[PDB]
Amino acid sequence: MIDLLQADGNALPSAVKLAYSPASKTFESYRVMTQVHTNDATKKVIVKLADTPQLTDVLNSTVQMPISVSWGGQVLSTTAKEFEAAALGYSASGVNGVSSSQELVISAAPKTAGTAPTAGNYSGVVSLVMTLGSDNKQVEKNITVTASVDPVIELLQADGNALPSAVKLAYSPASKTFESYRVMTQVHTNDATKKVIVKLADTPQLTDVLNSTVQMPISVSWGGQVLSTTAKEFEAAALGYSASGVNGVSSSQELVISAAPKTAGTAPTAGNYSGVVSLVMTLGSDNKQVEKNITVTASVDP
Amino acid sequence: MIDLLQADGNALPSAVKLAYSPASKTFESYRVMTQVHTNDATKKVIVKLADTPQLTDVLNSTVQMPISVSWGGQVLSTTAKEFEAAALGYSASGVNGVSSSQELVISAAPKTAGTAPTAGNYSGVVSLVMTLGSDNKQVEKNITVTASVDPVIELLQADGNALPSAVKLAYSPASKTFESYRVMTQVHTNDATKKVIVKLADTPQLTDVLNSTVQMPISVSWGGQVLSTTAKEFEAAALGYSASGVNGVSSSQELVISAAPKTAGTAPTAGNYSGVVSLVMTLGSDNKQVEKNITVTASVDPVILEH
Repeated sequence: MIDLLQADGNALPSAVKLAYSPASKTFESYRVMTQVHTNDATKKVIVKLADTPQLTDVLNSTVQMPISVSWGGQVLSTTAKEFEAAALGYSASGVNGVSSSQELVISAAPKTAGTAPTAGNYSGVVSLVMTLGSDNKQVEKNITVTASVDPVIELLQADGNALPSAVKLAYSPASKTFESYRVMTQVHTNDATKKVIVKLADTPQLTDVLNSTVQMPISVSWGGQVLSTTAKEFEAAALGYSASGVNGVSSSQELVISAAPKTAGTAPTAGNYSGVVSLVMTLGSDNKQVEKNITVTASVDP
Repeated sequence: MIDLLQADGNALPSAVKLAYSPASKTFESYRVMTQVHTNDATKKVIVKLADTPQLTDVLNSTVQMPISVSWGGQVLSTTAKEFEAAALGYSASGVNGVSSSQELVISAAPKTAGTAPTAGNYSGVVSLVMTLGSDNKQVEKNITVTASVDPVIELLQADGNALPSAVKLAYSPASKTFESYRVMTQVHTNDATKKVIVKLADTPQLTDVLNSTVQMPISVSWGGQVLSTTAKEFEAAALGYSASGVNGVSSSQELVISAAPKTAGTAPTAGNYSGVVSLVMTLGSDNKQVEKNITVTASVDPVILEH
C-alpha cells in the first residue's frame, strides 16, 4: 500500500543520534534521502506528524527542546501537507512504484533560539505518518531521537579571561599585614539549576622559601563565603543566573586571597614566600568539577 | 645636588603613553633605565611619590585606575623608601657622581581585577620625588601618564555564539506566508553609556535565484523595532546594561527576519529565493561598527503543496 525507505532501498533507522558540539552549542541535524514506495501513483501523498516531537531530559520532564522535521522541502507538523503525485515524480521505468529522492531532516535546538541547551540526556520520537487520499492506506515510521549535552563548568574572570595561575600579595610594613588579592569571577555552566559546591583541596600556606618551618596561613573567600577543606554549597538562585540575560553565566563573584600570621601581632619573618591555593568547584550531582591552582607569592621587607 | 636622568644621559620624558592590550584587558608598562646624578655619591637616596597617581577618565571623574610606579626594584608610594648609596653602586671613574642603571616602571591596571575598564581617555601625573640625606634639598620629576581604552562593540547570540551566516525561512502554503526567523542576541560593549545605532546597509530582498526581476521584501526587526536603511537609535539605559550583573552586556534582544509576498493573498512565484541582510550596528559618536551579513534563503512550493 505505502512505505518510505532510504533512497538506497535500505530501511529507515529506528533510532537516530544528534551529535552535539560544545563549541557551537548546537545539534547537527539528521539528514537522509528517502523514497516513497506505493501501489498507487495517482493519489496525493498526505504527510504529517502523529504528535509534536520533543526532546525531553531523560531525568527531568520540564526540560524540553522542540524537534523540527522536514520532508521534501516542507516543514512537517500535526497538520497534514499534501504532495501532488506528479510532483513526487514516480518511476515505472524498471522500479515501478517509487518516488524521486526527498530529503528527511530531523533537527533539534532550544525553544528560545540563541540560548544554550541544558546539560542532560534527551529522548524523544518522530512519528512520521504517510497516507494516500486519507482512509487507512497508511504507514507510521517512528524514529527514536536521542541527544547528549555533557555537564560543563568553567570559572573565569568576569571579563572572560582565564584566572591567574600566579598572584602576588603586597606587604604593608606599617600595619605588618598583607593587602588582599581580589578578582571578579563568573561561573559558566551548562546546568544552571544545580548547587555549586566550593572547597579547597588542601589548606593553603605561604611558606618561607628558605625556612620550611616559617609558614603563614592563607585565607580564601568566594562569593562572600570563607572557604576551607569542608565544602560550602551555593544555591543556584543565590548566584544570579537569568533566563533572559547572559544565559548560563552567574553574576560576578569576588575571589579574595589573603595572608596573615596564625596569631595577630606577630612580626612576619623577612623573606620571600610561596604557596598554592587549589580551588575546587563542583556541579552538584553531575560528576563535574573545575580545579584552579593559584601560586601565591609575597615578600616581607623591613 | 640631586637629579635623575635616562641611562643614556638624556632627560626623562615629561609625558608617557600606555599601550593597552584589548586581549588581556591590561596596559603595557613603560620601562626606562635611569641613573641618579649627585654631588654626594655616598649618602641615602630617599625615593617617594608626592601624590597617589590615578588615571582618571578625562570626561568623567568617577572612573579611576591606579598607577604603579617602581624604581630600583621597589614599588613606590607616598611613604618614602631609602636606598643605601653603596647599593646604587656609584661610579667616579670618569663619570664623577653617577649610579648604576636602575629601572623606572610606570604601570596601571583596571580599578577592579577581572573587570574590563570603560572606553575613554585617561590622564594622570606621576610626581616622583628624590631627596639627599632627607634634608632641605630635592628634585621633583613629573611624568604625565595618559592611556586610551578604545571603544569596542560585538553583537552575539545570547549564549555567546556568533550570529548565523545563513537563514532558511519556511513557507506555509495554507496562510501563504513565511515563518519568521527568530534569534536572541546581546550587544557586548565597553562603551556602555553610548547610543547603539542600528540600520540595514542595503534594502534586503529575496530574489529568485535564476531570475532577478522576481523578488519579495525581507523585513528585519531588532530589539522590537523595524529596521531600515535609515538608522534607528537605541538609548543605552533602554538596552538593560548593569553596573553589577554581567558587565558590558545588554539584556537579550530578539532579531527577527521575515518575508512577505509582493501582493498579499497571492502565492509567491514557485522557485528558490536568496538575499542578504546586512545588519550594521554602530556605537553612538564613536567609529566603531559591527556588520553581520546574513544570507536568507527560501523555497516556495504553492499549488504543488496543500494545507
